Amino acid sequence: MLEKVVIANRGEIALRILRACKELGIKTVAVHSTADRDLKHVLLADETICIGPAPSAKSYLNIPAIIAAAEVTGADAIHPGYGFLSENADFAEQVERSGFTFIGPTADVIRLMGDKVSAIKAMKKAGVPCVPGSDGPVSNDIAKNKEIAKRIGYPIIIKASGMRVVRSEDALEESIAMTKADMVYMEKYLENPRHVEIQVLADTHGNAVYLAERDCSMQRRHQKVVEEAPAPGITEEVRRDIGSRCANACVEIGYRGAGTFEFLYENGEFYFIEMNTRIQVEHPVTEMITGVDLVKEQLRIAAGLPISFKQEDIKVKGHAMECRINAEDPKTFLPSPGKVNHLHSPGGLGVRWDSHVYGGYTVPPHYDSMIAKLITYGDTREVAIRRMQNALSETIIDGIKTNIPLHELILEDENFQKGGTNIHYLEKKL
Amino acid sequence: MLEKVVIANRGEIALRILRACKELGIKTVAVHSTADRDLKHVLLADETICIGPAPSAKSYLNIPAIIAAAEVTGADAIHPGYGFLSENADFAEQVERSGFTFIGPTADVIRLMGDKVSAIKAMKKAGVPCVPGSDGPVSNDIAKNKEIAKRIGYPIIIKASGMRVVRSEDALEESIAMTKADMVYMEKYLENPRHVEIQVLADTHGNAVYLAERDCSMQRRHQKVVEEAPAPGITEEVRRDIGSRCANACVEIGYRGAGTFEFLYENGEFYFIEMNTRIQVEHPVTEMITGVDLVKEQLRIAAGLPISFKQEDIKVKGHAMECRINAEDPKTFLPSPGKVNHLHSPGGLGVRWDSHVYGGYTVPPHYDSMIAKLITYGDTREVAIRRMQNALSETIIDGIKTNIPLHELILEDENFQKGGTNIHYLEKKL
Ligand SMILES: Nc1ncnc2c1ncn2[C@@H]1O[C@H](COP(=O)(O)OP(=O)(O)O)[C@@H](O)[C@H]1O
Ligand SMILES: Nc1ncnc2c1ncn2[C@@H]1O[C@H](COP(=O)(O)OP(=O)(O)O)[C@@H](O)[C@H]1O
Repeated sequence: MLEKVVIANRGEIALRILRACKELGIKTVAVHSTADRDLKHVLLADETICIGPAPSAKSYLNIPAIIAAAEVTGADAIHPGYGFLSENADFAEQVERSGFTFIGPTADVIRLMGDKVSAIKAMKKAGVPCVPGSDGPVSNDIAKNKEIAKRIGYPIIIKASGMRVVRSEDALEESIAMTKADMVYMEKYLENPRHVEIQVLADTHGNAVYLAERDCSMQRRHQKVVEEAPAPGITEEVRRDIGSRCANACVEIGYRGAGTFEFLYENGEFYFIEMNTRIQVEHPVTEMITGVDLVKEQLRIAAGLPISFKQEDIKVKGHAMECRINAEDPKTFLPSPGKVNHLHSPGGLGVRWDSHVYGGYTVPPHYDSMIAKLITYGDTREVAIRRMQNALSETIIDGIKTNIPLHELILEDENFQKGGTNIHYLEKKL
Repeated sequence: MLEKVVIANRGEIALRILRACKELGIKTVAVHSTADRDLKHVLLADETICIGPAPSAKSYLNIPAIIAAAEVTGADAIHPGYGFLSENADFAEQVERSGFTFIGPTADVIRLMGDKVSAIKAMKKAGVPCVPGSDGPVSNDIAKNKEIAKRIGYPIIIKASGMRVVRSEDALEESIAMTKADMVYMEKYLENPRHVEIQVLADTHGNAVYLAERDCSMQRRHQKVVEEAPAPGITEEVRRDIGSRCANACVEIGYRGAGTFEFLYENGEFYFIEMNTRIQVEHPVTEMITGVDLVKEQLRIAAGLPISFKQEDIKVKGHAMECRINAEDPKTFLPSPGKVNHLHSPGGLGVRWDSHVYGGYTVPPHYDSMIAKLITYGDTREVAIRRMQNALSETIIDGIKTNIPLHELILEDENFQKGGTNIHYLEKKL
């Protein structure tokens, strides 16, 4: 089975993966750039290998260096985390071709869902509901493109298969032509949707389960800020419908490992936009409400084992929230690298802290600005929110700026308190 | 209802109580000694009052100063935490007589269960199983005392109603006489029992529930070191039997609030030794396996509300462990006050940290040596243990000594791994 795993990532998710490995008795190899020698998980790892200089291009995106690390350590598998190479099919392909297990789906499936048009085709075949659209690429025969847009209904949106709006017909031709500058398709533009996403696991034993959903509508510049689970307004009946369509889609496409079907959710209907073929940042809210350890399931599935429970075993209990704590100015969102002189992290009942940051740690400039994920749980959404407010008020990060004040403004917002705000709400508020 | 609570305690439990209050929207008054100005919960409290100098006698045990604090702030209630005045019936009596709600049972009931002989009588009446004993005080008519010991069966143990062994008859008279030097009783001496204790809540609406049990057998000098829940070997049938006898005992005696029935557990049988009429240090392991917030229930019950669930609503899930992290030498157990230069606390899935300690905090000499409670949860006892081992390995407390190495030796012990070690096991190992 799996005895040694290369953690092909950094920061909090690398620590998250190390903790799972260690619980399973799996040896760890931390590959790291020169700037990340002092990462917590590196310092805890059984073996360490420096795979390149600070810039991502020359380290965490360095495919031959990472594979070479697995080779020299005699590792069995490589966990890509999220970001970086986790949805890079060329990397997955090279990892498997080199004799190692990729902790993720097969390369073919990454490619399939990595292309918007082919992704949508597969979902459509599987019976997962999709945004009404061209169902395939557009030409630039304009008469035909105008017919289709008319069918779909304005406003429509032109989109790269690998993003421009049209609110009227006279704008369509040039709207399309210029968007190409690579293939393009068009679909309905949904103006006030929420972001609701279903977590799944599928194994090599023909099993696939769904683990409720998360609402990730609080976003800025298409970057998630606060996530929660379950999604408000969603009943168990709706959950079982959309959920079950997602699990069967996993089977049809031969999915393997953890993944997420992301939807735009509007007036009661789900509309597919993306499958993330990897673990996601916000996975912990789902863990809190289901009792599943998603990274541990990733490792088991990669080793050949079955998912460790059945669909009927999972029952949503309570509610959970996650605030992404970033080292950035809370107003300008300019990054704020530098030394954390003191960290005081919060705790108590229903509080979870996922972070690689520690007193004396220096947040570098080279990567993203995430320093911690603060996650709370309660019997009710209301309790999870109050618990989050209190945990944030206790949290002290000294020496750099953080977006904690932004989280505090979100949590006390009367519309957020009610729940169900849409994906444009945060940008408007600001 | 309750709008303002005086937290008549310090350290971690004072922080625990503040967090519950704040979740409920209840205003807080932190009473503190001169040495505790810099306690985390003091720094978070809505109001602060210095009730005296460093020594316990002149601060946290100062009844008129604490009551005076409730008076000047117009507080509604006083939460005694554990230790200090929490089982002092004169304090409870004075608090109620002064117009404030005591968050705890009535004074009469504290007195009842504060005396070993009357406690045992009440349990016996309620049908809670007790150690075979004299059922009342001994005289020093020696012929009669010898008859009773013979009935009970040696070895027996002579005990103060407010502790000497006898293994044979010829030692009994002088064993008794000298133990008085205050009333005395005698009961069976159990040589290899475990410490297993049942958590209850009882409200002012005639309800009483049991929340499974905890095993606290890992002890040194009668001080608990590691606690877990549920207790290994205990089936749901046994749990419901002993549990239900405990809840009905609450009703018979008119119990109010949180409490614990402690038993010595041997060859399948429970034997009552003490009711703690207060919240206990180790309450969080029960929270992790039941989903109940015990301090929040204490506050609700004190305000007049019903317990917020029914017995049929509680179902034990998973397993939880707690290590009491103390500032002391791990070998000599000599206290280790002084400045914590850096704290790095652990986290991730299934890890809970209850501590008032922070980087730059100075642990004082005047009180106990507890600085944190590290609590883990898992689907199985095995997962909880491994999670605890990993969390301890991540924990860094710099500038003072701690008993973390003791916890690490306990957790890796093959007998502990199996489970069910008795109350003498740790002292022997050392
Ligand atoms: N049909 C649609 N209606 C409205 N907005 C859309 C639609 N399709 C995509 N979008 C916008 O584009 C975003 C996706 O952009 P993209 O860069 O592909 O991110 P991701 O990789 O998360 O899909 C969505 O969050 C949404 O705001
Ligand atoms: N019948 C008994 N057999 C063996 N040990 C006993 C018995 N009764 C009491 N003890 C010992 O005395 C301890 C209780 O001492 P005490 O100072 O009263 O602490 P507590 O307040 O927790 O009861 C028990 O943990 C146990 O070790």
